[PDB]
Amino acid sequence: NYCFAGKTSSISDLKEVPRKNITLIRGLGHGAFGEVYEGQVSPLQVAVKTLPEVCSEQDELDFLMEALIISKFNHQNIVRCIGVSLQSLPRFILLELMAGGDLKSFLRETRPRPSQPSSLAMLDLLHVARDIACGCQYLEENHFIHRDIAARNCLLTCPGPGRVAKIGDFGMAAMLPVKWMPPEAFMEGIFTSKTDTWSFGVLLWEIFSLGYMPYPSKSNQEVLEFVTSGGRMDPPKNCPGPVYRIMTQCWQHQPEDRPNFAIILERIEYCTQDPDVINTALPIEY
Ligand SMILES: COc1cc(N2CCC(N3CCN(C)CC3)CC2)ccc1Nc1ncc(Cl)c(Nc2ccccc2S(=O)(=O)C(C)C)n1
Repeated sequence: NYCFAGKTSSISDLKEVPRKNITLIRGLGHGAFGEVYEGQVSPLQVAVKTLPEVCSEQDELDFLMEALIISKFNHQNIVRCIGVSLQSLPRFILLELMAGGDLKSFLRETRPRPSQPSSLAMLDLLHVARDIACGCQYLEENHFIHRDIAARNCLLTCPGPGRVAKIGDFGMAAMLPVKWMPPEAFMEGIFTSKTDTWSFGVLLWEIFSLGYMPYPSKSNQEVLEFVTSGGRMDPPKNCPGPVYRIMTQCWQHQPEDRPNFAIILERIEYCTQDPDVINTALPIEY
């Protein structure tokens, strides 16, 4: 059913892994349609999205569709799909296991504290953002629009240095993520790649505040009105001007005025080269 990079594909095109080759190990949390587990294949370590046996037809198709989409990507900042197990119940989608967990947790559990005073530096944050901008770039030059670029949808391979960040859910592509959306998206329902640009800008704020909820204190409707009136979040605490400057460029009201990801990428690179930026200390939370 699904078309990408030119090629058209279908369920026949997914790697069916024999169920007997799949061991579940522990649960990791819950995604859209159910608990995700840590698991194995034969020795291969994976995450296992599962579909609850008692679910709707549309549930069946959303689940299959997530597999097709994520299976056609080939980029190192987009989580890999090992295969599926769709011919035994409950259904499985096997994905690259990201030991560092999701980005919003990582940021929160790694905030520098008086004991972990050097858990992270500004340069770790810029690499996480480089990683994701690189993924979003790959999507843009393939005309794919993600629609939900947010910290909760990103993942890290490992906790320590050497960690690579990747876009790890494609569920979108009052439940609406208003706080990540540009005016023309929540008003006119128009999406283009300039809307992932806006979202990325908000992700950048999440990254540099260390996992805070955007527009702290505002409900969905207040954000919608704030944002359409020209309102914009302040710099996260300690955020360097040049990094904030990328945020406010991503949030330009006119889609045509926002940068594309090649340009965002250049500017994260320049930030990364600037001693004034990366010699900046993160807030040690007490
Ligand atoms: C060891 O591997 C993981 C650990 C965690 N966590 C979650 C937070 C938890 N802390 C414990 C302490 N608490 C105080 C706070 C919570 C630490 C470990 C989260 C994710 C992973 N790995 C992983 N890889 C690929 C996918 Cl594909 C996926 N997907 C996945 C895993 C879990 C839930 C949802 C999805 S998802 O695919 O639907 C998407 C939303 C990322 N998760």
